[PDB]
Amino acid sequence: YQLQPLSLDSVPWRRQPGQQVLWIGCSDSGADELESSGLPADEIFEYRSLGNMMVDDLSCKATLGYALDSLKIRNIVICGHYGCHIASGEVNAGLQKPWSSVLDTLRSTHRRTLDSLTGTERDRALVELNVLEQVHSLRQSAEAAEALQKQQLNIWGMVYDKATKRGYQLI
Amino acid sequence: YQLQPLSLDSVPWRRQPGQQVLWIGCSDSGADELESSGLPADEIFEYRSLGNMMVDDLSCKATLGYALDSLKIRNIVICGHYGCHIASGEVNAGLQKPWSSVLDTLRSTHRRTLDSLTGTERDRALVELNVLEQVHSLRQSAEAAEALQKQQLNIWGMVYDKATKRGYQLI
Ligand SMILES: [Zn+2]
Ligand SMILES: [Zn+2]
Repeated sequence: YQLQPLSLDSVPWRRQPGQQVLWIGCSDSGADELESSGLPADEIFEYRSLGNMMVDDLSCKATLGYALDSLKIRNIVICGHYGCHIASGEVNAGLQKPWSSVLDTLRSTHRRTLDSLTGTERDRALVELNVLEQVHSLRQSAEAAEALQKQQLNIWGMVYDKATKRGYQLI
Repeated sequence: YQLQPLSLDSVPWRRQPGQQVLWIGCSDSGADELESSGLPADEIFEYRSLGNMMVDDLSCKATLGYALDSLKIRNIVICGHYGCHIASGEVNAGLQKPWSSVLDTLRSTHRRTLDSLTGTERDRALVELNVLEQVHSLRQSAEAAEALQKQQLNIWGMVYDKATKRGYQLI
């Protein structure tokens, strides 16, 4: 994967005005992430959750179902963010399963990548890896797979950097 | 309840700066709700969901649990918003249970109030009633009840009006 700086005026989830985009972000983003979306506020249908994850739960399934079935959304963005306290470090006791299992699996699957980095750079890699795995996982969902095979859905990953005040697409 | 306009001189969930507040808002708010919060971005721990509801699922439990245990959060705000498509009289076929059940129960429980109101007034009322019921229900969650009994948690209700760029507290 590579990180491509977004140009606000040419984001792949806004090829035309006036549509809604399902924006999946993290509860501790704590800054101006939507100012890097390339979308006006009225085009954003926002689901903001622990770790910008979609897990096997009623909320994640109903939100996706409402977006595709009621709003006819054709674009989903999973936005992670540098400095995340949830997709960080090696443990957090107050984070329940399956969120904690997703991060355990990231850390074990990508151990050699993570072990090659230190401290803040490692946490930045874990943010990026979480976005990539959430995008891949969401495409394998039955509801997304059907819409993808009909060419009625795209799922995009990006990471927001509150220090550079920019978003970066995962390509 | 009554509605009281918010003042930055007396923000019930920001009696001091530098703490995190769990802000529960709706996925279709579609505007500048957080600019009416009385909070800087870095004090907002945001959970944005269908209808600004907490239903009894893993996502509720885990988000509330992480907020109270890991972040030591002492204030929760449930923010509704006028013009909501979910907390409205429009029953959309693609909204799943239990969200659709919560709204069904609201309509039948409050039908005396609601049967007398015309459309746009009935919808504003349903937004307010949904906030009030979500605040009362979240106080009965086991982790919130434990913190309330220690005087270590307050749950507040607000409604945001994007037309006037103002919040109203439910008192
Ligand atoms: Zn985060
Ligand atoms: Zn809404």
